Amino acid sequence: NLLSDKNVAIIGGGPVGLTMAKLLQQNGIDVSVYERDNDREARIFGGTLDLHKGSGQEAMKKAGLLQTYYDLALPMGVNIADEKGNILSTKNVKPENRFDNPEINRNDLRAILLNSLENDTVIWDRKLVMLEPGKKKWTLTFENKPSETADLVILANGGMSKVRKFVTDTEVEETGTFNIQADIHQPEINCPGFFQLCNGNRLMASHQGNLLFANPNNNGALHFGISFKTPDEWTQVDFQNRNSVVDFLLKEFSDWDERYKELIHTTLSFVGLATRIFPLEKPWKSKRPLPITMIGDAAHLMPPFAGQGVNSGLVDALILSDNLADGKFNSIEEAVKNYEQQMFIYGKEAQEESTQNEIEMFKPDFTF
Ligand SMILES: Cc1cc2nc3c(=O)[nH]c(=O)nc-3n(C[C@H](O)[C@H](O)[C@H](O)COP(=O)(O)OP(=O)(O)OC[C@H]3O[C@@H](n4cnc5c(N)ncnc54)[C@H](O)[C@@H]3O)c2cc1C
Ligand SMILES: CN(C)c1ccc(O)c2c1C[C@H]1C[C@H]3[C@H](N(C)C)C(O)=C(C(N)=O)C(=O)[C@@]3(O)C(O)=C1C2=O
Ligand SMILES: CN(C)c1ccc(O)c2c1C[C@H]1C[C@H]3[C@H](N(C)C)C(O)=C(C(N)=O)C(=O)[C@@]3(O)C(O)=C1C2=O
Repeated sequence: NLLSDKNVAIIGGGPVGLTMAKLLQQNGIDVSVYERDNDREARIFGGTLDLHKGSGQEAMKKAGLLQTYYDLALPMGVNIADEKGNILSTKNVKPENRFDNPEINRNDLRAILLNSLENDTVIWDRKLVMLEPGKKKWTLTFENKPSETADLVILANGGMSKVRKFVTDTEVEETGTFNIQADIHQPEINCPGFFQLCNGNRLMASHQGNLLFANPNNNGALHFGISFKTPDEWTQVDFQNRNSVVDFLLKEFSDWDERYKELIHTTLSFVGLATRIFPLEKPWKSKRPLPITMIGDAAHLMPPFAGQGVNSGLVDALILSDNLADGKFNSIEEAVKNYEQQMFIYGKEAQEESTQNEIEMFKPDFTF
């Protein structure tokens, strides 16, 4: 055990950081997770996640959590519709595929992971602001909270991580598309037409450079996403002002059936976010003052257009913890290096599929 008298600090308790903690902890490795969120009941904004066979489900299997993911997750059909609300295609989940990639709510998934860990593995209300290599141990600075030390830092703190410099100088880039996401509670009441259009399935529609995506049943809330090429004029919409978002969306969707509009009218608040990528373009720094690495979105943030986001992040966790558990390597540095080499290959494959899908979707005639 390379980590025998040592401790690991995982930065970020997202699905990836928590899975990592779990895989380490079951091999007797001393690990803490430092998480920005105030407490375990903070709501996680966003849609559902789905775990794939051969990747995310493998990580959950190794964690002893796969059945638990199954119990909480929900297989979903997919309806493809036009802007007029015609159903162009309906694909239901066949009994035999119910386990392929059922949708799970992000708080549900967090709860499964947190529960699997020993008490006080996760330290809440810990926003890592700075890292500093000492002689043997990293010193870790948390906003308005005591400092901590660790022999190995694993950054799992998401695609906007600000603390990556000791691993790489690569920066996040905007890919050119933009996403507006929102929730509607009691959608059966609040967007009845649209809710009926989804009819228990996820829904996707495409028209004139505007893509709309919806999951009508994220623990009872409807989550939708509207994606388009970032307008040249952008910024000119303020996401704190629902009126300017509504104005923009109604103009973009003026062509769409009234049920889609009702969706935009009824939404209380929208989150706007530019699609981004942390490109696995150049190798990471091969000289590092102490052992440090990155997994999940911190390592390979990619556009959310291929479902590869969480799954490749779960694989990282699986590959890194395997490496770190086995006296298969001479040093933590070697265990990390070997993990990073593998991740560059499947990571880069996932990024290319995300990028390619993103391009393919936003061309003049896209048809799902
Ligand atoms: C709009 C959108 C839709 C998406 N849809 C999908 C999808 O359908 N399927 C899919 O696979 N992927 C999707 N993705 C990506 C997916 O959500 C992430 O890949 C997934 O959550 C795994 O990421 P992670 O654990 O590596 O990082 P995150 O989920 O981002 O978690 C990072 C964690 O670190 C914490 N943190 C951040 N800063 C600090 C700090 N300084 N100190 C301590 N903690 C910190 C955060 O609070 C968070 O808990 C989507 C992304 C976006 C933006
Ligand atoms: C073959 N066996 C009778 C059946 C029949 C119908 C089923 O729907 C299922 C099984 C086996 C079990 C294996 C169990 C196992 N475990 C007891 C939790 C298990 O770990 C697996 C697995 N793939 O490792 C499952 O798929 C599993 O979670 C599962 O989803 C099953 C399952 O869905
Ligand atoms: C159609 N498109 C190419 C694909 C292909 C494979 C996929 O696995 C997926 C998509 C679309 C994207 C839509 C994105 C959307 N957005 C870009 C984040 C989105 O808002 C939703 C949603 N339900 O609200 C998704 O389903 C979504 O997260 C998702 O899970 C997708 C997804 O899983």
